[PDB]
Amino acid sequence: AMKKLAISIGDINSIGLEILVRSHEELSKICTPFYFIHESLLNKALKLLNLKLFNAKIVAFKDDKDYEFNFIKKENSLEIYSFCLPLGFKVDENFEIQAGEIDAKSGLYGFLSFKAASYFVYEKHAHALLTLPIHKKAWEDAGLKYKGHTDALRDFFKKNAIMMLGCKELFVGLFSEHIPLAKVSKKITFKNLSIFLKDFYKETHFKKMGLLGFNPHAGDYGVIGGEEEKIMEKAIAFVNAFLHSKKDEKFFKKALKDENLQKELLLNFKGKGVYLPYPLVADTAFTKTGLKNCNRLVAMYHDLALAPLKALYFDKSINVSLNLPIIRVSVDHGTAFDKAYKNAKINTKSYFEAAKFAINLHSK
Amino acid sequence: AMKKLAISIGDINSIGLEILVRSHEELSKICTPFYFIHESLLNKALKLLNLKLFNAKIVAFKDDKDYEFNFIKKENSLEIYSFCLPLGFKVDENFEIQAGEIDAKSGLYGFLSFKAASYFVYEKHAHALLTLPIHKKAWEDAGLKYKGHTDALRDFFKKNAIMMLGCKELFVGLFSEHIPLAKVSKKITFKNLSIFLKDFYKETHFKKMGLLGFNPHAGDYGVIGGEEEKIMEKAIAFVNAFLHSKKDEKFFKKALKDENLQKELLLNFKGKGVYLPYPLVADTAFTKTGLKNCNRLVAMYHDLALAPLKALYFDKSINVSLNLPIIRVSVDHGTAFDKAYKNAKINTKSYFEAAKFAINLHSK
Ligand code: NI
Ligand code: NI
Repeated sequence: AMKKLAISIGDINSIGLEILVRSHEELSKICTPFYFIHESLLNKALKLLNLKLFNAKIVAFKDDKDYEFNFIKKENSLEIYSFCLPLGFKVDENFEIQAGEIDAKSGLYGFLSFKAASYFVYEKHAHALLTLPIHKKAWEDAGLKYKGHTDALRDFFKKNAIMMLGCKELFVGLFSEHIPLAKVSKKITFKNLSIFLKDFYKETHFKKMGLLGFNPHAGDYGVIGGEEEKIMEKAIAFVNAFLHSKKDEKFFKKALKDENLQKELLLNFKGKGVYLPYPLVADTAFTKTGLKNCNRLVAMYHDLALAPLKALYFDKSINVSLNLPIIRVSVDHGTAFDKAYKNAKINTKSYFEAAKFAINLHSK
Repeated sequence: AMKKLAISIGDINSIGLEILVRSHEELSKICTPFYFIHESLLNKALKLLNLKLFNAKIVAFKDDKDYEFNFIKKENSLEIYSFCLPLGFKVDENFEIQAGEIDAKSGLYGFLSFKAASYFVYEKHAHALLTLPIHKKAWEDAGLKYKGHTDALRDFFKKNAIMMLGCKELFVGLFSEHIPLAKVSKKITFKNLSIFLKDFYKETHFKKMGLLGFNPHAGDYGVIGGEEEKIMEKAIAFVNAFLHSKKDEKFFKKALKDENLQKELLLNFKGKGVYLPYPLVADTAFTKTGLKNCNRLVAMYHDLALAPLKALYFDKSINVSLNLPIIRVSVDHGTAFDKAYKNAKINTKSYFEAAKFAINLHSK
């Protein structure tokens, strides 16, 4: 029944640790969590929060040339493990907590917690990775070249993750993420969109998915631009027909370049496909009746997803990195970074959602 | 105590009539509706709907050189009036209703109903205008040159309407509407945005408004584009200052062209203005707490407004045309156009809200 969940602690100067601790008792009832944190630091946060922690497994990570994972000892109802791995940085746990502040020390430490946990999951010691949020500016101050988890995951695993946001009532894949909105149009090409729609299906197996119009009213039958939507349509038909045919990546790469071959594929395609054939109008897409028609969406750009999504599911909304060799989930900071260790009230709903999501998937 | 409310019937072949008729008893309790429809066509609708209509005021309208507004007879508890005016086309009520169909004759009729109702309001015979939806394609087939209400209202009154969607919980002004999204960026200029925000304020008097970022995360301090946001800031700072100064239109046109004049205004009228100084992040803007912070917003593009607002306020959300010599409101098509006169369930909640909003306004 119990799957091992690897949890990287994020920036210790934020509300990450509080979430972790307050949630521990309920979380241990649904999976076995391993927390990537050394005891000395764990205790600094505990004392500062004035909370206690029972029956938890923590993993002290260290830089070594080889992989090695061992149970070491029990202590204060605490189970301590070590994981040695090639990190490329010397772990330094001896610094103080500085509530809500940007700091090179805790920056590097959290980057390392995450790197250690990611490879822990990659080596199959746990079933999935959950990352608590980090502050990119402390990474920057630590002299790291990465811009966030995704960038680091691309470097570790050489794959470009697909982001999917939301929860059971509504998930949305993002064709593009943190790029300026004036750049998104030229990125919507037949080649790129086809690869994305193929990978997104393979990664999720959703049975009925819909693309959101890029233009108002999905272009309104060509009167409000509509050029992007023609491309979307062409990509849907071709992906639909290709998934139905059960042919391989080699055929795909070849057919992406040959219209006559795409055409042959479309003429032989005798199914309803997995993607709706025509882009959705955003006006209708996030209403109750819209959501009942389709609740697995693909958005060409960041805000089309975020605005409606956070208006409905502020609490339970998770971030899911698809297309990597590990299952990785996350949550959004949500509050102000700087406003932490102050008994400010906290929402642990999304932490639980993200966990249950990962637990529910099949082994990679 | 009641104000007079002109109501144009939209496309008689759609659900407009039924809304009008199902709503009349309850509406007459808050205002005095004047419906713009000839008797013989009203009856064809009543019959086809199989409903009756009690103590309702209807205004037949006619092409003519002069503006004249007359009472004529009472009938089936049905006060019939005359309104003659320079319409441009010969009115023609002699046509049969075609349930849910595009037709030149109900299209042309519906345009004429609206033109009459609009001038009725301008010539002060009523307080406000409420337009029931039309179908742009029936307008096209009738040979009209206009693409919609706003298009025509610009021609009637030589003013560019500013559009505002929502309800008392949330209003969004639209800096652009049905233009291709790839084209929105170039349209965000200091000149155009300042005029917009000046007119938006003058028209609404809202004491606290926010602009929503164009780029994800409001450009994240210049890391995700940010160019558009610099321009927002520059406009916000200038308009705010102009509005405190109490200076006039002539000055404003002069100060738009001259950086030093702008600096002088900014030095003299520093201070919190009616616009928040920084664009808002769309992630946070539509949540409980966000809305509690600010609930009067301005969006740079159509879908940023439509998608979260229809997720929250599907039933109650209205359309308001600001910046015209008359008050004019409207609602969006509930159902598909196709499904009129079927006995499908019909939502009247926004019709009421729209009327409620107009009454609750001062005269013009
Ligand atoms: Ni984001
Ligand atoms: Ni629209």
